Amino acid sequence: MTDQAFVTLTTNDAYAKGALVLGSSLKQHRTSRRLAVLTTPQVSDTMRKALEIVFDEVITVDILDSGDSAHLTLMKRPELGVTLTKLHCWSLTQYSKCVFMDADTLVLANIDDLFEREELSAAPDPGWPDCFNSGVFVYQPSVETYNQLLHVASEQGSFDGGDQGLLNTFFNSWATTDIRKHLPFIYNLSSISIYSYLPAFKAFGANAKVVHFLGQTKPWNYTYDTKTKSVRSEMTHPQFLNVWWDIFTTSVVPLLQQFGL
Amino acid sequence: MTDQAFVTLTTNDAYAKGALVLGSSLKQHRTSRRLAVLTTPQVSDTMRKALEIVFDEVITVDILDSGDSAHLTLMKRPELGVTLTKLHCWSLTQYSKCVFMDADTLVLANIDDLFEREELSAAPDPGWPDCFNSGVFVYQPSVETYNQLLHVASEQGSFDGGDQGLLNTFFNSWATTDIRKHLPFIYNLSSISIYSYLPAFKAFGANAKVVHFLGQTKPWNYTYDTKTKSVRSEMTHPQFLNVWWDIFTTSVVPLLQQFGL
Repeated sequence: MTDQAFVTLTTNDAYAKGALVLGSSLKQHRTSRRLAVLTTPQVSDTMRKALEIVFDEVITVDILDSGDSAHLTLMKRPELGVTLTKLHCWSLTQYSKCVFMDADTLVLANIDDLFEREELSAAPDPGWPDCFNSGVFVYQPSVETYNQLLHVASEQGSFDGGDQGLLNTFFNSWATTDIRKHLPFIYNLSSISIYSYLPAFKAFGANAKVVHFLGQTKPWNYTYDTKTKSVRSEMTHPQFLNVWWDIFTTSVVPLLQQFGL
Repeated sequence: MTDQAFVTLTTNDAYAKGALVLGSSLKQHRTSRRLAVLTTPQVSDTMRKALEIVFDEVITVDILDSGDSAHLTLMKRPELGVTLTKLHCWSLTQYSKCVFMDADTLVLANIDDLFEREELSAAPDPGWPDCFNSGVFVYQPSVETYNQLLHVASEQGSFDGGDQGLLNTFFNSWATTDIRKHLPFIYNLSSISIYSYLPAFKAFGANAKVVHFLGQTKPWNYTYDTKTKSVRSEMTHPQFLNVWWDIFTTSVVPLLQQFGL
């Protein structure tokens, strides 16, 4: 399906690493859909060039420019920069349906069956289960919806200062309507939950399809030993970090190196 | 409705305090249903007598006795004692539909509308959102269901060592079926979530109808100043603890005192 795609975002080089790993993981699990990534001018040329190889489409978004539709809203609420940039995922009208995934997520299995879902489908957020986690969600690109979201960001802002607060406010019937719009937790497994409720992780964690690396320390912030093939504890959670690093080590770094020549 | 009731449980005197506060809170918010409480022989006579005043019905359960239906299962899995005692809520066939509530919960508003729900309806558990939290749930008493649950406890036990693991295993279609069986999080608000996702609590916490005191330190473990009417920090969470203590101070203690004469 050329009209459907997975979409991610990177506003700097650190998250670009995440996006490259994410995109590679989707290729690894043979998705039949297109891969697109939103990028900002702050992403270095070498990183953008790597993204052009992994992703089918690289879209540049610069909300800092007066010409951008979200710029005016940005001036009003500057703390929503990342959010407003992410909302541009709805401007990708070349696609009929997409699955947005933050650059700090990792695909562990084919999840093309997510395209059978309707907007707005997302997994429950741990912490406050009646809000969905915005790390992974099925949506339909639309200039109308995009403009509607910008209007809410402008008028109300976000209750949590992030894109998750804004998205939950706009798509507020999620908790009480249509069980099909509740994506199983394994489609966006919070790396945090592998502690808050370990018994449940032990019981159902083996079915994880997507891992969402939350917390201050992102995957790229860890130290990885290529010999033992494991991150340094310097947790029941290393298993996922090691997958991320194996892909980074095996496919992403070799790729970034071919640019030196 | 004399055929419907709220049901709780207390296996000792500490939780009996919780049950008395819970029952009082339900009376405070004028429930039209009956109030029932499961008790064990370990609850002192004075506490049982207090329970007989607050609750419409006090049922004694002693799984330690060979005559109890759950005894055999208890010998097999002794760590499930509390769970097996709680399962006896399904033996209350004098009721057609009930809302079970753990003794460490607190009602903040009338929640009689829960009786419009079907078994098994429960709110999402923070931590692992695809499991429901067993602190509050709508069920239908039935010897058949009770026996079926005992069979699962005997054969598989509980993945989390508690009643929540067992209930989720038996009522396993909850996460993927019928959005109406997902009780809003405000019907069983985890006291923990008032930190894990404070922004969400600030945004929707004001609508809390039931608070579930989780964590090692229960409400009765805190020190309460009757003058300032607030617990001692010795948190955005005190508001709920103070309600609990106000009811305990105002209605429960005065009640327990009338037994000295």
